[PDB]
Amino acid sequence: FNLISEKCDILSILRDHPENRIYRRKIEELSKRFTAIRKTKGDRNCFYRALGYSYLESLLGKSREIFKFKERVLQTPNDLLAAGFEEHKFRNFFNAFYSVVELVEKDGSVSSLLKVFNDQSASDHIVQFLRLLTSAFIRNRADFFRHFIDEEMDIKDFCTHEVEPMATECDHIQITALSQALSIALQVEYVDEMDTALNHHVFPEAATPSVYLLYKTSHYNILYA
Ligand SMILES: *CC(=O)NCc1ccc(Cl)s1
Repeated sequence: FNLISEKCDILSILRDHPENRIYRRKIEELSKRFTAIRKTKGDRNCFYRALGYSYLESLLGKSREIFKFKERVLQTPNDLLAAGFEEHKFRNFFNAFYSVVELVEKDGSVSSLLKVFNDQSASDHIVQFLRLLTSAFIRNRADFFRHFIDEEMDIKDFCTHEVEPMATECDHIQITALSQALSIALQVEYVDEMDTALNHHVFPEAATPSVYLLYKTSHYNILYA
């Protein structure tokens, strides 16, 4: 369990910020709304790894939602081709993502899914797939991202440098794009060391979340309500 941990009680993360007034206050408040947490390795891939695991976990045993998700995943090679990715270069990553979706369907256990996400090779193939899909989705909708995010940004250069490469960290744009690309509704909780309210953002704005993540000291950890 070196990439995604076993489930722990929410208050177990007090030991990560010992004798810290503001972190202690915010973690106590968080414990009033959430029961449990999984920690992820801080290797620069933890947003993609956390969202991929938490969303597939939320599908286990749900036969309609699995069918619909599989239907969407089968179309994603068209998104990649439209953005100029070549099939022989994305094949290995697509195949690994499709395989873990079939595992959710066929096997249906938390244990089996957690083993795939802690297998360095399978887990990193999954993350690289999610990164290419994020890049395709932004590139195919460049005017949308320029209109609503930043009219001055260079979309192609941003995708080449800050989305595609392993270990590149995320901002709002990558989170919005991957949420939209896979139709995942997610809520991010923010815990920083400023004397401010514990607060959250939902992607997209009006939705009921499938997935809750905690963003703290640059990691995304997985929360359970
Ligand atoms: C999400 C993720 O992998 N974060 C990487 C980190 C950078 C600084 C940290 Cl401390 S963790």
